Amino acid sequence: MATLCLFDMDGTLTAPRQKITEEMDGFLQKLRQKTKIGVVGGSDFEKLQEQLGNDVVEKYDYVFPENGLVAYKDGKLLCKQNIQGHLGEDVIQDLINYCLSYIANIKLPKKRGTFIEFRNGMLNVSPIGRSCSQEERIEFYELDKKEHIRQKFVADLRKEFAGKGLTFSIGGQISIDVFPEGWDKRYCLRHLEHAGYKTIYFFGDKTMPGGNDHEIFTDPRTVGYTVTAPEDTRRICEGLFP
Amino acid sequence: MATLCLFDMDGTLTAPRQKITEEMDGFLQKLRQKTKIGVVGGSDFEKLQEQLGNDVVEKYDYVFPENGLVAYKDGKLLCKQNIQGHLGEDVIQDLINYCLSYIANIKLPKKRGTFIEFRNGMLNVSPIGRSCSQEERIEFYELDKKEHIRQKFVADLRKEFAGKGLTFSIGGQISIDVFPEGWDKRYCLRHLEHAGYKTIYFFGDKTMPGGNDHEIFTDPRTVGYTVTAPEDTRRICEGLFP
Ligand SMILES: [Cl-]
Ligand SMILES: [Mg+2]
Ligand SMILES: [Mg+2]
Ligand SMILES: [Mg+2]
Ligand SMILES: [Mg+2]
Ligand code: NA
Repeated sequence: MATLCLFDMDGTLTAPRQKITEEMDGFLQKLRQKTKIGVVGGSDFEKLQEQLGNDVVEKYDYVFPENGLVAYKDGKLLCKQNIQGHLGEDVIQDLINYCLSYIANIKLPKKRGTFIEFRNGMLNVSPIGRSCSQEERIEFYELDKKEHIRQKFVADLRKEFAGKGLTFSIGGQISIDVFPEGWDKRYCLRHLEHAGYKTIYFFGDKTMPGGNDHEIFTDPRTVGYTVTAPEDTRRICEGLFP
Repeated sequence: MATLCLFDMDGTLTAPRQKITEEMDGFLQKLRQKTKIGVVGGSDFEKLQEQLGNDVVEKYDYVFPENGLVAYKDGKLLCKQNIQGHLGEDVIQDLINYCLSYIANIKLPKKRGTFIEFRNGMLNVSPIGRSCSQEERIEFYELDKKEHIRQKFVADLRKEFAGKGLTFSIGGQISIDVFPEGWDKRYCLRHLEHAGYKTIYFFGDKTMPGGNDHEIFTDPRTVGYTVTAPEDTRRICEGLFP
């Protein structure tokens, strides 16, 4: 219990958007013997129960849903944080208002709804709306590649809100992610600083620079290990802890 | 000379957002020996299936999801319509653009997410955002009762879009409904015009002004009866159809 194996949820412990296989769930309780285990993902405590199980807080020594902004230690809640509590209501409104007014001046073939999805760890801004069909989603992506609308919107966002502690990125085919600096998976690491672990082994699939693991994989405080699929994840752990 | 009994769903055939009972499911099919039956509700066809059954189109002579904009008759799809097809993407965006700019200017205590929900038959525009917590809804509704934010907005919309054949009604505590004229429950009546039904009885539970049944209930093409629950719906039909 001097080590911690910090696993990522999708592409690592389960199949993307899927329920963990009973076998994998077995190996994680087998490894729990030699090291403390934990899960982190940009998924709320519910999706973590749909995929890992309602007893997720009991099957791990650390549960870090929403990249740790919501956190648990030893089955007992540790703390909770939100972008409204960090940035303040005023700045939250100044960002929303800028994005709303910006999206209103973009000429598209189609606009729909849910242009601003509010989450406790991030705002998901889409010029078309996250309620668009799949055909309409593609239409925007293809046109985005040629016209570079999302890229221009990211640039204006970084200039408007310069030195406000925010990170803007292009996310997927139609959206733009907004979150305070360091609120990626690396936020879960602040709940482990004073626990003093010799090594925190992190495990994830998006180690690519531009992925949702890169920052925690490249972070000094972790020994990153890239995994292609849950079968790979259990392999590496078999050697590290024989 | 046939007759038709048109039923609202939530609060009239089923309990709110719940599954129909078998006594009501068997009552309606017993009743089909005396008159044709149909169901109309705001929900999409998928929620109608969940609550009334998977064989819904085989059990009701008429199924009118989304207030009839999707219509089914005798188990075969009649026709489908949507706001973007009646108004056009041109105007859909003119509406969405105005509401976004407007909302970006409303000074509120808090703003969150889902400021515009796109549905096939309407747009739900909320200054605060329809993804806010209870305690947030109430905070806004209280302020709304004191500064009339939604009413000022409704009045500005009616002027900006007068002549485009739209209707701006206040809904719930935080939202403003936007739909083409006639696109309430009365819309389904068009599919029953040339049927020649001697009498079209209607049953609903929110028949007062503001309820989603008031328009179809007061429409002269219908003989309306107000119900309190599926048990009352039964009672009235036993009298009308001995
Ligand atoms: Cl929105
Ligand atoms: Mg992943
Ligand atoms: Mg590292
Ligand atoms: Mg109803
Ligand atoms: Mg009437
Ligand atoms: Na009236």
